[PDB]
Amino acid sequence: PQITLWQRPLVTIKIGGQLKEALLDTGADDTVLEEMSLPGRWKPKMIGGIGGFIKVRQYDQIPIEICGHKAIGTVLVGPTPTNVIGRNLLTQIGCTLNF
Amino acid sequence: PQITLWQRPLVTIKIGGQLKEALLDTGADDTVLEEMSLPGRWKPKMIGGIGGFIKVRQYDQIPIEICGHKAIGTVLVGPTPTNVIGRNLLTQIGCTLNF
Ligand SMILES: COC(=O)N[C@H](C(=O)NN(CCC[C@@]1(O)Cc2ccc(cc2)C/C=C\CNC(=O)[C@H](C(C)C)NC1=O)Cc1ccc(-c2cccnc2)cc1)C(C)(C)C
Ligand SMILES: [Cl-]
Ligand SMILES: [Cl-]
Ligand SMILES: [Cl-]
Repeated sequence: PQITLWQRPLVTIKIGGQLKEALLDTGADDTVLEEMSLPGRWKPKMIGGIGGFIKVRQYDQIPIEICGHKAIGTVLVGPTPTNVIGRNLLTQIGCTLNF
Repeated sequence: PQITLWQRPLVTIKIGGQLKEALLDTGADDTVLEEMSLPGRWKPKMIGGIGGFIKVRQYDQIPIEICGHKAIGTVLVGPTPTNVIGRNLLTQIGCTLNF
């Protein structure tokens, strides 16, 4: 698709058997989701943005579907104010910026 | 151009006759730059990121070139971790997301 930026670019994702809404975020290195369960090993991480840092759990090799596009990658889970899809997964679905 | 997302989408901007580096950030409603001088009066704004809220100075109707593309719009100035170009200006330069 071509996604306009007049509005926030929100999409449906499927992850861990759940459907969630998330923001396609070219400014984000990492994908970060609100608290949820994921299977397998994790390790703690601090990530920073406007306003400072939060602590998250880092899960690797997590399958995700974004707009019907399957990918696998690292998902961070913690007290983010909003669900963001970062570059680590945007690359995998072939997402580009164009102007 | 078409910008892939394997690296941070950093571009050169020009504002107040000076070149700076900034991040093209579809997850950002607004454009926020690190401390700098701009002309005219400013208004208060509080913006929220992953780590919480910061106070910024809002300047309106500021000329800014982004990758050589001319825009004129609202620029926020404050203690951001990096210069970010948000949707308010990404729409002026005709940016979309595509996959
Ligand atoms: C609607 O408000 C906003 O548009 N906020 C924006 C914003 O923070 N949006 N975020 C999107 C993520 C912004 C950013 O790309 C901005 C950003 C910050 C630092 C850096 C790059 C880009 C570089 C430093 C380290 C790397 N950090 C990151 O890559 C992080 C991580 C999320 C991966 N990236 C970012 O945090 C998502 C976000 C959206 C809403 C909100 C909080 C939010 C809304 C209402 N109330 C509280 C918080 C976060 C502003 C930049 C204008 C503050
Ligand atoms: Cl990854
Ligand atoms: Cl590619
Ligand atoms: Cl504007």
